[PDB]
Amino acid sequence: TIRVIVSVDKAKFNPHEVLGIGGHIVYQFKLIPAVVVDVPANAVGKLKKMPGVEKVEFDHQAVLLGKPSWLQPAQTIPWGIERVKAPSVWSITDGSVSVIQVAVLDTGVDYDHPDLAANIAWCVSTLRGKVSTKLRDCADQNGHGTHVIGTIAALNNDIGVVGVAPGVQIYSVRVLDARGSGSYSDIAIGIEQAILGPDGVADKDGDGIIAGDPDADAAEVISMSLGGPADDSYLYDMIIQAYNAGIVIVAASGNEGAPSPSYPAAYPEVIAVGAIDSNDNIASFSNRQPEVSAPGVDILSTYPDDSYETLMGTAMATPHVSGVVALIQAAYYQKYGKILPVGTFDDISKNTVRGILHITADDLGPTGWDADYGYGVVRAALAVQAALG
Ligand SMILES: [Ca+2]
Ligand SMILES: [Ca+2]
Ligand SMILES: [Ca+2]
Ligand SMILES: [Ca+2]
Ligand SMILES: [Ca+2]
Ligand SMILES: [Ca+2]
Repeated sequence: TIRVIVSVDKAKFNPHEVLGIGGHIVYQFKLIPAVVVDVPANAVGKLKKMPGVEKVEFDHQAVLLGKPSWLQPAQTIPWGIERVKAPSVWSITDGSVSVIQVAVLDTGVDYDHPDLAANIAWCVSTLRGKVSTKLRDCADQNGHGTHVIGTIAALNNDIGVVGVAPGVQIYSVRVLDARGSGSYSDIAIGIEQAILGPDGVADKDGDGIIAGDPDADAAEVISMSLGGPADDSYLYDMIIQAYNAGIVIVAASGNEGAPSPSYPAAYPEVIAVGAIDSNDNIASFSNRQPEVSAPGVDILSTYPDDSYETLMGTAMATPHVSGVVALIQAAYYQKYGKILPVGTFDDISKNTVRGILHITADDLGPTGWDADYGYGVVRAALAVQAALG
C-alpha cells in the first residue's frame, strides 16, 4: 500500500474507480485536477490505465532547513531584524492591515506563545492528507515553525524578540511532522489551504481576485522554510495556482552548498532565499543561485514552550523575506486600495513585489545578481519607500 498523486481529466475521471482496485481517495484538490490516493503497490499499472488518468506521481519527502546555531527579561531585537531595516518601517505600518495574511507551512506553532498569540489568525494542519483545525494537530511538535513565525511576526512588546512585521496575521499550516519531515502531498494541500483560507472557498464571491481582496481570507504570502529534491508536476501546478491568485511565494534555498536551489525554491514563481551571517558573509551551507538573501546564522526567535532559541539555516533567512513582502503589500494597500503584482525573477522595476525586492536589496559581493547573494540582502525600509513613492 503506497500513496500516490494522480493528475486527471476532471470530465472523464470517476474517483470511485480507485476503490474497485483496492484503492482509497485521501484528498481531491479543489484548485488542481489531481487526487491523493492510497493504492496497493502492485496496483499502479491498473491505475495508470483507468479513464481520465493522465499521470501518476509518487509521494516524495521535503525536509526542514533550520538547525541549532553556533551560538534578558525584556525584548531583544534580533540582529537580522535590524539587517533588513524593518524597525524604521513600523511608523508607516507594522503589517496589521486586515486584508494581509502570511501563510507559514512548517511544523506548526506554539499557538499560545505570549510573544506570538495575538497574531495567529488560523491554526491548521494537513498532516497525512487530513485537514485538521484541532489544536493538538496544528500544534508545533518540533520547534522550527514556531521559530520561523517569530521571525515574521513576533509581537513588539517588552518580552522576547520582535518580528519583521510584528502586526501581521499569520496562518500556521502544519505540513511537517515532529521531526521536520513532510511529504509533498501534505505540502500541496498546505498551499491550497493557504489559498482557500479558513472558510474554505478561494473566491469567494466573484471576482476573480483572491490575494489583496478584502472579502477573501486568502493569504497574500505563502512562506516555505523547507526543501526537497523531487520535481513533481502536481506540486508545481499548485505553486502556479498560488502565484496566479496573486500570492507571493518564498522558500529556503537549501542547506547543502549545492550549486542551485531545492524545490520549490527552484521554481520561477517562487523566491529562493539564501542565508547571510552577521558579517554579511554568505552562510557556507547556503545553496547557490538564490533570488535574494537574508539573515540565516545565529537567529534568535521564539521557540516552545513559551521560550526562545537561536537557529541557522536558509529556513531562517526565508521568513525575513516574507516579513518584507508583508510590509510592502500592507503599506501599498494602506495607501492604495490594492496590492502589487508578484512579478518575476527578471523584474527590475517598482511595479512588482519581486522587482521591488530586487532593486532595493543591498548588493553585496560582485555587482549585480551573483550566485551567492542573489540580487542582495533584502531591506524593508527602502523596499516600502519604493512601494509607495
Ligand atoms: Ca488576505
Ligand atoms: Ca516581543
Ligand atoms: Ca477563502
Ligand atoms: Ca471582492
Ligand atoms: Ca506554549
Ligand atoms: Ca552582487
